[PDB]
Amino acid sequence: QTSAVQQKLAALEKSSGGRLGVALIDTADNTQVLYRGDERFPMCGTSKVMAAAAVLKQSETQKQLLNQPVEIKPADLVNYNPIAEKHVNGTMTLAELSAAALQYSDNTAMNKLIAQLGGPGGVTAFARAIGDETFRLDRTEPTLNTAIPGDPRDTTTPRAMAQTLRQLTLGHALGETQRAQLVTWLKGNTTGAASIRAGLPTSWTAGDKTGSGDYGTTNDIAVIWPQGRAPLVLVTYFTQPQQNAESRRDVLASAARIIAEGL
Repeated sequence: QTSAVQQKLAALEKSSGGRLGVALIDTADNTQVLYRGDERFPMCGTSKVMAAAAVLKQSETQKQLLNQPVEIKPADLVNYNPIAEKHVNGTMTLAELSAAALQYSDNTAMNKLIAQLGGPGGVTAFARAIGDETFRLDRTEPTLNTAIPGDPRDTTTPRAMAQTLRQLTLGHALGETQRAQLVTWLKGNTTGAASIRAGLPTSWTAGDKTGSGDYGTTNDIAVIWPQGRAPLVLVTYFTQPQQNAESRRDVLASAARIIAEGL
């Protein structure tokens, strides 16, 4: 019950010293490749996809929701807010907040998405509404990135996130216009060239959302359009034993390369 690809991922994990979780869904045949697919991992920034998607869902019954002005106050600034800091004492729309959270990993923007949903539980509720019984958001930014081993808060499994990402970006979890907007945002991500995409052939295209947290937690979730093939959905989660561990985007790139070579 261990494939050549799973063995390679195990070897990669062993050399890395951490814990690796992978889930691939190949839409050419719906087959899946999992490595620690049912183990929980801290989502970190990858959770921003669920929050933005939940707001997109709300916009389906409110054509003007995404244009609503949201006030940004000095007190709203958290640890990393490259976009929101420019708008302090001004306003940003939910579309701007979604774009900032997804493409720049802006934490103040993520907090506004969470607040629009009524708190972290509002994000979890949306996940449940779309068939994801695993995902859980328990805290806001930046504490949702503590990534403590064994802590179930703000975690999901690779299998669950891959299934959900497929439903959101390729399936019908969102309306057609909303699905297109989410894909456009992911494709425009600025922080993913060293992660999953680094392990793919240059000719391929993709959209992704990275995650970075304590315990050297290094994550990436992507929707990929390989050259001449139906799209793939790939989740790569990685976490380490020490709180101050360094990021390892190279491990995610390696996992993606193994997955690509195994197709």
